[PDB]
Amino acid sequence: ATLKEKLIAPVAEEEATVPNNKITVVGVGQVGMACAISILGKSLADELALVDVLEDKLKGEMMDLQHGSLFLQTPKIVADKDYSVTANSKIVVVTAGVRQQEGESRLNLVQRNVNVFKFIIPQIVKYSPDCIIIVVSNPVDILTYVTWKLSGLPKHRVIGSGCNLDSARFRYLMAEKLGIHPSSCHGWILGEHGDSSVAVWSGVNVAGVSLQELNPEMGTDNDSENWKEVHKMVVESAYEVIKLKGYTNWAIGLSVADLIESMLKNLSRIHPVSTMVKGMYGIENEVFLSLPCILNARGLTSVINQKLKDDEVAQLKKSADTLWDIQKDLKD
Amino acid sequence: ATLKEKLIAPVAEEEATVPNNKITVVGVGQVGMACAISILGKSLADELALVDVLEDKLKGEMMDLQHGSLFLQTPKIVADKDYSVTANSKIVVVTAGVRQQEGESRLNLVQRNVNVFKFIIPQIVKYSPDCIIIVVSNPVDILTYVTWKLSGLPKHRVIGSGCNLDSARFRYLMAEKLGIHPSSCHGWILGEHGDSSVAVWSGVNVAGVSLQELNPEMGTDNDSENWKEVHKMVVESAYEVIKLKGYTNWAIGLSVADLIESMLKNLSRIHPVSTMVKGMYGIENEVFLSLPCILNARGLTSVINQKLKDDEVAQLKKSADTLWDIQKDLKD
Amino acid sequence: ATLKEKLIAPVAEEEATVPNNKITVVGVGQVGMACAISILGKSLADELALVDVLEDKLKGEMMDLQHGSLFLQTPKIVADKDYSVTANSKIVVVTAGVRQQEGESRLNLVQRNVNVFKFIIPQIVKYSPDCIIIVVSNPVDILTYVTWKLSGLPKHRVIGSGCNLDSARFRYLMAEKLGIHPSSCHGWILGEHGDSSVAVWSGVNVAGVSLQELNPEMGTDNDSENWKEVHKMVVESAYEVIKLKGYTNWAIGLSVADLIESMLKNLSRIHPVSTMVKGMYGIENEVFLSLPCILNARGLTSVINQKLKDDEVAQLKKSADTLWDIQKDLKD
Amino acid sequence: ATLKEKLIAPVAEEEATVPNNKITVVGVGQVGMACAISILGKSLADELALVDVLEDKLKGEMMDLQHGSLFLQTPKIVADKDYSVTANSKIVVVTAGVRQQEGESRLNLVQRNVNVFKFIIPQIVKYSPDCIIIVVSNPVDILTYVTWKLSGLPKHRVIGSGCNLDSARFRYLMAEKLGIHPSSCHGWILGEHGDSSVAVWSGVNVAGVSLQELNPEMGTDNDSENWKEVHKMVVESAYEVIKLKGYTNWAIGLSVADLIESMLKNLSRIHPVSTMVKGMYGIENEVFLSLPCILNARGLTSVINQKLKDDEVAQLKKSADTLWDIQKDLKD
Ligand SMILES: NC(=O)C1=CN([C@@H]2O[C@H](COP(=O)(O)OP(=O)(O)OC[C@H]3O[C@@H](n4cnc5c(N)ncnc54)[C@H](O)[C@@H]3O)[C@@H](O)[C@H]2O)C=CC1
Ligand SMILES: NC(=O)C1=CN([C@@H]2O[C@H](COP(=O)(O)OP(=O)(O)OC[C@H]3O[C@@H](n4cnc5c(N)ncnc54)[C@H](O)[C@@H]3O)[C@@H](O)[C@H]2O)C=CC1
Ligand SMILES: NC(=O)C1=CN([C@@H]2O[C@H](COP(=O)(O)OP(=O)(O)OC[C@H]3O[C@@H](n4cnc5c(N)ncnc54)[C@H](O)[C@@H]3O)[C@@H](O)[C@H]2O)C=CC1
Ligand SMILES: NC(=O)C1=CN([C@@H]2O[C@H](COP(=O)(O)OP(=O)(O)OC[C@H]3O[C@@H](n4cnc5c(N)ncnc54)[C@H](O)[C@@H]3O)[C@@H](O)[C@H]2O)C=CC1
Repeated sequence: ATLKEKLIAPVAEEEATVPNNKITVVGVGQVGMACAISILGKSLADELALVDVLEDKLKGEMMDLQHGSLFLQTPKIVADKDYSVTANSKIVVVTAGVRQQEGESRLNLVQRNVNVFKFIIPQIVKYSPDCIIIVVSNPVDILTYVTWKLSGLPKHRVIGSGCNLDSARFRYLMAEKLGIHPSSCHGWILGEHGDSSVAVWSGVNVAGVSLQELNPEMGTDNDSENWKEVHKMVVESAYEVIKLKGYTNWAIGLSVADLIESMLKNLSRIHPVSTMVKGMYGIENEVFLSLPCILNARGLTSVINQKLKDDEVAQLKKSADTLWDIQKDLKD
Repeated sequence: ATLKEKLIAPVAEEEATVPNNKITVVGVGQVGMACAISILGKSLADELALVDVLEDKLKGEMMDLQHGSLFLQTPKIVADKDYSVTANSKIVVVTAGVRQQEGESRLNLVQRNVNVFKFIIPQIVKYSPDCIIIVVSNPVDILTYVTWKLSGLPKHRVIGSGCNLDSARFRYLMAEKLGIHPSSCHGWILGEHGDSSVAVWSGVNVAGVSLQELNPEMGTDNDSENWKEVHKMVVESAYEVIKLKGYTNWAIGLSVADLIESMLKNLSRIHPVSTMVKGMYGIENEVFLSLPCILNARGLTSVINQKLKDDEVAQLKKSADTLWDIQKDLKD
Repeated sequence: ATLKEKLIAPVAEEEATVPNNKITVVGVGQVGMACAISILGKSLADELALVDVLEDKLKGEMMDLQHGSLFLQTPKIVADKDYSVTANSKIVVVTAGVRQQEGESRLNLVQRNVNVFKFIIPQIVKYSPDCIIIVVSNPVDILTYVTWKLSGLPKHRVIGSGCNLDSARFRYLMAEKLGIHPSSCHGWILGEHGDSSVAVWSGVNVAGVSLQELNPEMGTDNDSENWKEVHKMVVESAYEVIKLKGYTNWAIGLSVADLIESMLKNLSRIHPVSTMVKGMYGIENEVFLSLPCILNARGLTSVINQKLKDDEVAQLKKSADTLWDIQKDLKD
Repeated sequence: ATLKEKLIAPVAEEEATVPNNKITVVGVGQVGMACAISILGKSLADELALVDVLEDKLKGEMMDLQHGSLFLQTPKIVADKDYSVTANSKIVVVTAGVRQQEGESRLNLVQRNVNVFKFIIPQIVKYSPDCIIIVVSNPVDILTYVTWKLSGLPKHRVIGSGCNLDSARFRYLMAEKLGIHPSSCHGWILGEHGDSSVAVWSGVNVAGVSLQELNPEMGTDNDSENWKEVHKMVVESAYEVIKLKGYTNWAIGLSVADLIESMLKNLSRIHPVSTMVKGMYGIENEVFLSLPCILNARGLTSVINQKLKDDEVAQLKKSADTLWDIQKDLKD
C-alpha cells in the first residue's frame, strides 16, 4: 500500500520545498565535475543541477554522484539538457564549451565560445533571473564581459573565476620557496587570466613583511633568486599541465568552490576575480579583468583600490589593452 | 574621505544583506553558550543573535564570540535584552529559564518556567513570524507544548529537543559495551525526556543484527547483558552529571547543533525529537513526546510509524496523562 | 644570504618531518584521482604520494593538485613512476590496472590485472613495510586475495573495498523510495562486490523498524514493494553508469575516503568491506568477501557475527567456490 | 556469554592501541573546557585526556563530553587527577591556575601560578617527555618561560598561546571598521599578551595595500579616524569582557584549536605566539613574548624576521623590559 504511506506519517502538509542554496553547473566535462565534487565535498549546495548537451554522459555523471550521496549532504542532484532543471539557482557555474588544445592561447577560443554563450546564457537567466553567474569557460575575462552583456544582470552578479586560480598558484610557488603554507604567503596576480597577467610585487609579503622592501630588485631583470621566473611559471602553468595530462581541473574546481563558499556564507572575503574595470587605473573601456574584490551573498560588491607601482599600472593597462582589442570587435 | 572610502570602491552600490540563515539562541547560560559555540563551529549561521535578561553577561558573551570571528564563518553576531535584535531568524533555540538543582525534578521548574515562556514566546514570534522553534528548557516536553500554544505556529515548526540527548547517551553507552563508534550503534529512547523515557528494545541493533533476537531477555530483570541497567543509566545521566559539575551542557549543545544541521541543510535525517502525538498510540490529549521524526528545511515534516509493544505503548500513554495532568491547569 | 635566510630564523635548527599520516594512491586514472581529491578534501593526509606508469599524466595530475594547495591541508604532494616516493605510507590505495569495457565482466580482467599486481604489490611493501592496503582494482575480491598473498601482510592490514560501494548505492536507492537521507536508511549488501552480492533483508530498517517484518515478502518475486528490483538495481549500477559515461569514479572515490577517515581517526566504525572469510559461513577456502567489519587505526580488526538465512549462506558459499576456482590456478 | 565475545569476531590479535594524536588539557575551568570543545569540534584528537584537582567537576565534564560522542570523532576521552592518564600526549594544553579578578593585571597572578606550574610541569613531562606544551595560564609569556626552564624541553616544544588571540581581536576590530572578513584583514599584535602589547602598524594591510602608506599618521596621536584606539581596545578587551561575564573563554578556545590544527596537520602556518626572543631586535635576555612563528608537527620551528619601524622596535623592547623585570627575580 505504498512503502512511504505506511511507514512515514506526515506532520506537515505534503507541499512545496524550494532549494535555499541551489547551485547549477553547466558543462559536465573535466572542469564541471571537478567544481561539482568540490561543491559537494564542502556541502555548499542543498540542490545541485547539471546541464550539458551530452545526454548520456550527463545522466551517468548524475547517477555516480547520487551513488555517493551517503557520504554527502546534498539531498537533491538533478541533470538535464533542458534548462528548466536549473530554475531558482542561487549560483550558476558555466564551464561549457571548448578548452585549449596543446599550446593554444585561451584567446583563440573566443569565437567558438561566444557562440556557445550566446545560446545558453539567455536560457540560464530565463530560469534563474536573480542568480549569480560564475564564468569559468575560456577566455574567462572576455566571456564574463560577454555574459554580462547577454544576461542583462548587474555587474556584481557576473563574475569571472579569473585570477583566483593564478594567485593560488603564485602563493603555492612562493610557499614552496619559503617552506610555509600558501595561506601564510600573500601575493596577488591580477589582470587577464592568461599570458598578460600581472604580478603585484609591491604587495607580496609574509606576516606583513614586504618582500619587495627586502629585495627592491624583486620582479626585475637584475634579481638574485629570482622572482620573475615565479610569475613566468604561473603564466606557463596551464600550458605545462595541459601538455602532461590534456587539461586542468582539480585546482580550478577548488578555486571555484572557494568563491562559492565566500558568497553562500556571506563572508565578504577578498578574491582576485574578473570584474568590469572601466575608470580604474586609467582604463577607458568596459574591460573585464581580475582585481581584488569583496565577495558575499550579493555577489561581487566591492573592489579594492590599490597603490600600484608605475610599472604595475603599466602592465595592468597592457593587459587591459590586450583584452579590449578582442572585446571591441565582438559582434551581436 | 575615510580610509574605507579610499580603500574600498563599491561595485553594486551599497551593502544590506537579505535576511537568510540567521539563528537566535535565547538564554546565554551554560546550555545557551554551548549551543551557540556548536552552531558557530559548524558554520550554521550567517547571523547569530543572542537574547537574555542578564544584560552584562549577554554583552560579554557576545564580545567573546566576536573575538573569535577570525576562526569562524559567521559575519555577524549581535546581542540584546530587547527582541528586535532577533528579527527574521530562521531558527530560534530557547534555553532560558531556571534549571534543576542537584536532586530536583524537571517538573519542579514548571511554574517559574511557564512565566518565563509566557513572556519570551510572544516576543520570538513577533520579531520572527516565520521561524522554527527548538525548545530546550525543562521540563522540555511540557514547555514544548507551552511554546506551541503561545506561538500560534503549526506543529511542524515547534520542536522539543526531547529524547535526542537521551538517545545520544544511550548510543554512547551501547558503544562503550561493544567497543565501536556510537554512530555504528543503533537504538531509540523515545517518549518523555526524563525519568520515564522508553527504550525500544526491538530496534537496538548493530549492522542490522537484532540484539533482542540474539538476547530475548533484553530489557527484563533477568538478563545476563543487563540492558535495563543501560537504560537506567541513560535515565540517571542528568542527575550524576549535575551532581558532579552542577549542570549539563556540552552534549545537549552538540545535539541541538545536529538538529539544526539537518534542517538548514534540508537533509531529511531522522531524529528522536518531541512532536505533538495526539491521536498516536492511543493518546487522546495534546501532548508532546519523542518519536523518530524527519527534519528538513521546513522543520519536522513527518514521523515514523512504529510497531510498539503493549508495555511501550502503555508508558507512552502514562507519560501523556501525566503531562496532560499538568497542562490542563495552565492558564492563558 | 638568500631571501629565505633573511626572512626566516630557525628556532629548532632545521626541518625534516617524522613520517606520519602519509597516503599513497597507486594509479592516477578516473578512480585514483577521485580517491585523491576526496582524501585531500577531508584533510586525511599530511603527505600524498601518487604512482603510475604513465609518467606524463602522473606529473600533470601532481601539478594540478599542488596548484590547489592554498585551499587544502596537505603540505606535501609528490609523484613518481618509481616507488621510492611512496616510502613510509600509513595507507596505500591501489586503483591501478585495466577496467571493464561497456558490458565486460570484472573477471575478464583477472589475468592482465594479476600481472599488474605481481609487480606493484611487492613494490608497495618494500617501501612501506608497515602500511595498510586498500584494494580497489577489479576484480576486487580476487585482487584483494592476490594482494594479501603477495604482500605477506596480516589479514587485518589488507582490505578490499568490496561491497562498501554496493551498500552505499543500496542505501541511496532505499532513501529515494522513502524520501529521507541515506544515512537514515540501513541495509547491508554483503559478499561479492559484483553480480553476486547478497542483500541481507532482515537487517533493512529505518529507525529500528524491520521493513521485512512489515513486509515478509521482501526479497521474493511476489512483493508489492519490489525490493528485489532494488538489489537488482544495485547490481546493474556499474553497468548503467559505465554505459553512460564510460567508467564510475565519484562514488567509489568518496567511499574510499570514508574508509580512510574511520582508520586515521581510529573510530572503529563498521563498514561492509572485504576480509578473509575462511572458516566462516561454512567456507573452507582462502577467499575475501564482504561482511560488516570494524575499521580503526590498526586496520580491519574485527568482523560482526550475523545470523544469516540458508539462502544467504548458500550464495556466500557459491561465491567462495567461484572465487577459489580462479585463485587455485594462480601461480607464484 | 559476553556481549562482545558473541557479536564481534576478532580479525587481529586483541593487542595494543596507542593514540596517534592524543591531546591533554590541564584545567577543566572556563578556558579548559572551551579549548576541549573546540578541539573536539574540529576532530583534532583521537584521544582527549583531562586533568584537574577538582575530582567531581573533572568527572562530570568527562561524562558530559562522552555523552556527545555520537556527534564527535574522538573515540577516547579520559579524565583523572593523576597524570598517568596524560601519557603519550602529542600536545598538552595547560590552562590550570588562577585567573584575573576584575581589573587585576595578569602580571599579578605570577607567583600563585608559578607555584602551580612548579608542581604540575614535572608530572606532565614525566608522562609525555616528547610532547609539545601549549601554555595558556596567565601571565602566559612568563609562564611559558617558566615551563621551558622546569620542563627541560627544547624551545620549539614550549609555546605560549600568546598574541594569537590579541591579533585575532585586532583583525576582528579592523574588519568591523572595513566591513570585510577578519581573514581578509592582515595585522599583527606582538610582544606581551597584556598591557604592553605592540601593534605593528607597518604591516597592517588589505590585499597587500599598506594602510600605513595610505595613512602615514596611522597609530599616532594625530590620526583622523583613528587607529591607536583600535590597539587600545585590543589591550582593554580582556578587562571589559571580564567585567561583563567574569572571565573570557570562547575566543581563547578557538585560538588554541587554531594553533593545534597547524601543528597536528603539519601545515607550517604563521601565528604570533610566545617564544624565546633573546638576540632579536636588541633584546639581551631570555625574554618570552610573541612574534610571528612557523608552526608544524615539530612545534614552533621558525621565527619571522621583520623590518620593524624604530617606534615599533622601541615599543617591543619596552614590552621585553616589562617582562624581563618580572622574570629576572623568579626563584627556583
Ligand atoms: N577559468 C579557468 O581558470 C579555467 C578554465 N577552463 C576552461 O573551462 C572550459 C571547460 O574545460 P573542460 O571541462 O576541460 O572541457 P571538457 O571538454 O572536458 O568539457 C566541456 C563540456 O562542455 C559541454 N558543452 C559544449 N558545448 C555545450 C553547450 N552548448 N551547452 C552545454 N554544454 C556544452 C561539452 O559537451 C563538455 O562536456 C574550457 O573553456 C576551458 O578552457 C579550464 C581550466 C581553468
Ligand atoms: N532538554 C534537555 O535535554 C536539557 C535541558 N536543560 C535545561 O536547559 C535550561 C538552561 O540550563 P542552563 O543553561 O544550565 O541554565 P543557566 O542557569 O546557566 O542559564 C539560564 C539562562 O536563562 C536566563 N534567563 C532566566 N530567566 C530569563 C528570562 N526571564 N528571559 C530570558 N532569559 C532568562 C538566565 O539569565 C540564564 O542566562 C534549564 O532549564 C535546564 O533544565 C539542560 C540540559 C539538557
Ligand atoms: N572496487 C570497486 O567498487 C570499483 C573498482 N573499479 C576498478 O578500478 C580500477 C581503475 O578504474 P579507472 O580509474 O576507471 O581506470 P583508468 O583506466 O582511468 O585508470 C587506470 C590507471 O591504472 C594505470 N595503470 C595501468 N597499468 C599500471 C601499472 N602497470 N602500474 C601502475 N599503474 C598502472 C593506468 O595508467 C591508469 O592510470 C579498474 O580496475 C576498475 O574496474 C572501478 C569502480 C569501482
Ligand atoms: N592566554 C590567554 O589568552 C588567556 C589565558 N587565560 C588564563 O587561563 C587560566 C584559566 O582561566 P579559567 O579557566 O577562566 O579559570 P577557572 O577558574 O575557570 O579554571 C581554573 C581551573 O584550574 C584548576 N586548577 C587550579 N590549580 C590546579 C592545579 N594545581 N592542577 C590542576 N588544575 C588546577 C582549577 O581547579 C580550575 O578548574 C587563567 O590563568 C587565566 O588568566 C584566560 C583567557 C585567555
